[PDB]
Amino acid sequence: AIPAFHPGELNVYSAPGDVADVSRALRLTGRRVMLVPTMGALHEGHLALVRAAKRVPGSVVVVSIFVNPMQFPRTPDDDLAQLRAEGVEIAFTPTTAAMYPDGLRTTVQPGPLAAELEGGPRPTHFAGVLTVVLKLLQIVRPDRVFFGEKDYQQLVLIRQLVADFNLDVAVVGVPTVREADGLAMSSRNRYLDPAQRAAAVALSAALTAAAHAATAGAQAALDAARAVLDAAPGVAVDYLELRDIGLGPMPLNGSGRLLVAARLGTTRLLDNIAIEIGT
Amino acid sequence: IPAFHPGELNVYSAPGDVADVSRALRLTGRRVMLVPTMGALHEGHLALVRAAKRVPGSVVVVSIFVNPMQFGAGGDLDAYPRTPDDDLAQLRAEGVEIAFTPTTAAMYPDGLRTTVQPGPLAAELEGGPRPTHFAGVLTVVLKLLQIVRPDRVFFGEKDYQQLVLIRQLVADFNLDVAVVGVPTVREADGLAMSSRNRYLDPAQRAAAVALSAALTAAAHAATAGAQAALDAARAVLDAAPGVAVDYLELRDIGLGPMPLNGSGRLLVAARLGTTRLLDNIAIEIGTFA
Ligand SMILES: COc1ccc2c(CC(=O)O)coc2c1
Ligand SMILES: COc1ccc2c(CC(=O)O)coc2c1
Repeated sequence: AIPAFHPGELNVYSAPGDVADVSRALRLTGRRVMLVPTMGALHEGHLALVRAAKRVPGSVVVVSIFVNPMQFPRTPDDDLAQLRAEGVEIAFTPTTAAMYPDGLRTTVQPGPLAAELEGGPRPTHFAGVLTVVLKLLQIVRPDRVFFGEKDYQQLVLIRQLVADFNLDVAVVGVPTVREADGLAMSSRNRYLDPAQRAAAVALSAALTAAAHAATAGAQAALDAARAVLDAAPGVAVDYLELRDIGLGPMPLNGSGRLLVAARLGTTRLLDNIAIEIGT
Repeated sequence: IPAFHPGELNVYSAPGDVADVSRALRLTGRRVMLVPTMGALHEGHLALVRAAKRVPGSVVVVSIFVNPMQFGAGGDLDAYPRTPDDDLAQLRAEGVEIAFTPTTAAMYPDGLRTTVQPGPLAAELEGGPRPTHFAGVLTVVLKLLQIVRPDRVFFGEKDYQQLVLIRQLVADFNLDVAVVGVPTVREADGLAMSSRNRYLDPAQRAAAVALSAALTAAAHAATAGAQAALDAARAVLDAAPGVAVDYLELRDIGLGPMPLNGSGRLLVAARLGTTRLLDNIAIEIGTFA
């Protein structure tokens, strides 16, 4: 006997079998299930994942909120009021024991991309993320799953998961939401003192400088970015990397993605941007 | 969807094709049964198929795919028996409606990239000296489950450690599938069926009944307790011609980090010349026996 679903309001479920039943049962009524997986502490970035999911005709929106200890802020009532306010019908808020009842056992092993870039400082981060995402996919069985482009390496790895395991979901990447000066929305931004928040602008400045310098080629794009980062105090750059769209080596011409990460005090920030060489 | 002819054997080599047909069928009410195999089909595989057929309103998908990922390098893979001619003839004769026979290229377009990493059970027993073996198995079973999306999937108990790890896969990744273990079909003398029985010469074939004999002996000796079960099994194996034991182990039914209570599984693995043979049996320690 299917758990109660109240159409047009915010239905919260902690039990994975519950949301699974509501989901299956809604699919059959003709709704398309959309999954927005989050760690909670929601900001405008998350509301844009939600918004893109609501505009699918016939959509019902599932937002998961789960702090995944496997890969690594806890505003629980706030988060729900924020989803209520977006017209979201399902929140899935499992516990750690419910997600891992047999503890840590079978896990996803990422390919070699997971040892690069963000995988430098956090070599197990992505195995934990893929493990949890695969689980949510199997619990919710969404037609579409939504991820920010902010975490670009993470999005590419997800697409690799989906491809490699023959998963039957569409992965939608949603452009980064940004503050008025260009800073990419992040849970972390709140830690920045004013000096830091000031210097932080350099990351988005540098990328967009590069995207525009790139009619003059790859080297000019990279040199422009480096100069802008070099103009910022207290910004310790961990990498600045132009890659192909899939994150393999950057081709000679054609589409690319430029990524950067840097520490400002104890806070690590990421940003990335589309790049077209000689275009 | 591509052509589907009911009541006939339909063969698909594209994952998209069987996936499309699977889903159309499931949408019409039928329940999808998956029997994953490596071909060289014998009577134990037919018990799987039969158990699948007795699930009502089912359609049976049998996959045949020699998965290169579960093979340790040098020669085992090339040495694997392949008889797609017999295999397909048996499936027709059983009334199986769908065979899925993928290419390596279709299953691994990017080579090894994302994979399944088994829990700690995968390094024990068969996985000890074959440390990548079960990662290979779990990865293709997950992919098959995702292509086919069946309601139930069927495995033999002969490869007991495999079935347990698969149950682990299914629970740990929250897969929407019921796993059915099917009891081991045996030759008239007790020899467990295996694609690899064909590698035993007449003398080796005769000696081989030692495995199932040791085990059914232990299973009866077990009212006298665990040392008695284990020494009965050992004594039978010791008296057999050219049976070299690699392990004989008594474990909990989940094989895992529990001690044995009164219900266990006794597992044996032994070499007969170059052929490696597995068998195992349910054990109840006495009072439960
Ligand atoms: C859409 O713009 C964004 C920006 C960030 C995020 C995040 C995580 C973060 O806080 O780092 C999830 O979705 C986002 C979407
Ligand atoms: C049901 O009995 C069996 C026995 C063995 C097997 C096998 C493996 C093998 O051929 O070695 C696959 O399915 C079986 C089913």
